[PDB]
Amino acid sequence: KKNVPHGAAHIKSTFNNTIVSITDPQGNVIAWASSGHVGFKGSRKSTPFAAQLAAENAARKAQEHGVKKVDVFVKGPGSGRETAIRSLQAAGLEVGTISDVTPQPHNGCRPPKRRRV
RNA sequence: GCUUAACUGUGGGCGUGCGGGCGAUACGGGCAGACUAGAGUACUGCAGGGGAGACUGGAAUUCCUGGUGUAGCGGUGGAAUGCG
Repeated sequence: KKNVPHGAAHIKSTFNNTIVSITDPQGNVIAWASSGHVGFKGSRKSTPFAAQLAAENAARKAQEHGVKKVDVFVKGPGSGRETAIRSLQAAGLEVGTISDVTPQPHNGCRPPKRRRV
């Protein structure tokens, strides 16, 4: 295989789930673990417990590829931001730095309209 | 006065008007005007997302291109449509 000394916790933290993609500094997701990856789907995909489970599974894969030092790259808001953060902290990946990597269309494109249920 | 009354006669006021002559010049108005407070013009600056026209930007989205890289992603109160 290979070893990644420093990783990046690219957390696609959708309210649906926190896809914790660990990425080498090159910019390649060496592995990822989401709520479904642990086994959480539907509402359980969006439960806070799924967040630390996904983060911990990703960090276990990180150790499996010898990853210890990771800076945290959290995407948009979801379920279990700080939860996945201290999961990664408690799973062999120290926090390093936290960065809210969220897209900012500064009054740009048009989305769908809305939901009323 | 009609027996009274109803009713009729008599004369007034009334018929508010119009027309003609005569008057007034406060006001309207007409004429001749005049004045700048009104209005309109200049000078000098002040606010600018007032508009129009021509040029440019990248966020961002999606798609497309090359990767790494997974069996999940998104879906909802949950689902199942949808895809991998």
